[PDB]
Amino acid sequence: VGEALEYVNIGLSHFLALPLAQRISLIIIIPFIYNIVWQLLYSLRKDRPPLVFYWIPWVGSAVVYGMKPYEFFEECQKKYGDIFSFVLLGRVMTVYLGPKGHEFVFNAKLADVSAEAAYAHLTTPVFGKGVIFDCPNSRLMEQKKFVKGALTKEAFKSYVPLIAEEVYKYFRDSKNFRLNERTTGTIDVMVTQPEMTIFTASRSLLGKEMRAKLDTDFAYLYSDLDKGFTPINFVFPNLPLEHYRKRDHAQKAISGTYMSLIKERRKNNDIQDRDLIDSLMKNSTYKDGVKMTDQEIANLLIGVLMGGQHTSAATSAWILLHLAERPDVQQELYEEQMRVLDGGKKELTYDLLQEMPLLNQTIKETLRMHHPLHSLFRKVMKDMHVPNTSYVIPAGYHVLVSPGYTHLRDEYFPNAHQFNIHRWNNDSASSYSVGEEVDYGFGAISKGVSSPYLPFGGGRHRCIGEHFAYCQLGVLMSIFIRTLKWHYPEGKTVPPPDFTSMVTLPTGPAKIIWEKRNPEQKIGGRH
Ligand SMILES: CC[C@@H](C)n1ncn(-c2ccc(N3CCN(c4ccc(OC[C@H]5CO[C@](Cn6cncn6)(c6ccc(Cl)cc6Cl)O5)cc4)CC3)cc2)c1=O
Ligand code: HEM
Repeated sequence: VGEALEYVNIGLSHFLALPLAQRISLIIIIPFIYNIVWQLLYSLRKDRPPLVFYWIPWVGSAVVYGMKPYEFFEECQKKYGDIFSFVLLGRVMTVYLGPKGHEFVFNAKLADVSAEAAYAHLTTPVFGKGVIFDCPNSRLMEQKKFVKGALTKEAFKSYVPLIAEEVYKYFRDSKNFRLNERTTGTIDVMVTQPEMTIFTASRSLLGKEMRAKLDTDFAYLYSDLDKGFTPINFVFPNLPLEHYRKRDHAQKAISGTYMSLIKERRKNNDIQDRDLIDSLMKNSTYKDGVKMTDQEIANLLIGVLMGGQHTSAATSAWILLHLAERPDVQQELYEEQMRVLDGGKKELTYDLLQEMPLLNQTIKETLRMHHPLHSLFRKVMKDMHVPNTSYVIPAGYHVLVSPGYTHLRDEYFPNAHQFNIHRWNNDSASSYSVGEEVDYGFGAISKGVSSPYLPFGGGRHRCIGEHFAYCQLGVLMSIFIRTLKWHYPEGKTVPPPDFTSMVTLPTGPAKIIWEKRNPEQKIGGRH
């Protein structure tokens, strides 16, 4: 033994004096071997869900998960069942598939999991400090209440003509259309829909001043701010690169613009009930009496606009793309437009939108097939026992829930990969509570989150934008349908989703050909 302890020390010294051909070599093989040995040992544990095997330490299953998450989930599900873990760029993600996974993650106790700890590192640099995920959950809850206060039926009634005006202006003025000059053309929907989305959301939520800014070089700041909203920021949120500083600059410049308007509205006592800015100026005091600062108000405006931007733009792109190979659905939607709007003699209102079930069912079905967020995350803050299992998810893990995956399962939606708006006949609401409700601070929502359809998530982190999204999408698609027919270039069809971007937008270029339904129809107004 004595001799052995000596030769241990000796072996150590001979180890340190290896040629750096082998030292560099051992710098690679040692962690590689430890990783594989650690996994085999991990597999022996019965209080842990199975862990997907991976070859490269730290990286884990990043590539296959990033490129095709639903295919990844399906294969893991076949081998391991509904609960399994995988390593992702240094983190361990525990996936719980299906309605029980929805319950496990969306209805997890506040003490058990943290959304802000999963999300803040990306969003905070983009939006700014003090809001959304850069604050305690209790603060988020009331910010959602504040924002929801501008998103009432009365507001939607006033937004609908504004959104309509923006859509028509876009048809009139955008080079992508120019309907007074051209009767047919080709567009990339991932060019048109982001523009139509920011134009309509700006006009209605932010108001005319902020909409007008988008016709200036100021619009480039939004483009710059947009480039900070990228999944890689979950890993590298701050690097001394240029686009990171353009991001920081844009946030300052845009929030500064919002603050300028806010302070100006207050100076002139010009605070009314037009938009989300008026609403937050009038209603942004927390229940402990602390008021949101003008900066936090501006930051919250940025987050709300950015949130609504990507989910909605991707969704209307998908709607156009699915309908492009379905002239039968376009035809059916057009008949409904003619029926509800008296052949076009009626002006579209929010109330008439609610009487367009097939149009709303079209949005609903598109959100089924294209959940914009394929994976929602929480960081596990306290050890969690998985009910009816021996599994414990330890603090420091992340949990991953994927309702968009269940959207595409035949067991819950027959012929799930078929686009069929009629699967929602007599069920055209954006969603609803099938039972008991609870209020986390921003209104009563469904207590259960077991619905296999969950485009807007559930529990305390549930979306509050769904009715604004349907309003915006509804107005936009109503006008599209009444104005245009469209189809694919020969041999083109619905593109696959890009699962590596922030939302599951279509892989580009995603082009459709439009044609005026009334070649001679003119859009009035000056330009
Ligand atoms: C590196 C190699 C490469 C192959 N790779 N390897 C892995 N990946 C990858 C993995 C995962 C993902 N992502 C996609 C994005 N995703 C995600 C994005 C946003 C998100 O948002 C949830 C929260 C925060 O943002 C919002 C989004 N939102 C909700 N409604 C509207 N937007 C949010 C909520 C509230 C407010 Cl005010 C703003 C915002 Cl933005 O909710 C959650 C997940 C995580 C997985 C992407 C790429 C790769 O690309
Ligand atoms: C089709 C459109 C949209 C879809 C499918 C969608 C989806 C979602 C989902 C799944 C969540 C929960 C995320 C999680 O649990 O981690 C969420 C949260 C949220 N979304 Fe949306 N969203 C949409 C549009 C919007 C719009 C238009 C707005 C604002 C007007 C908005 C603002 C918010 C807010 C404030 C939250 C709460 C975040 C939290 O509490 O952590 N969303 N959304």
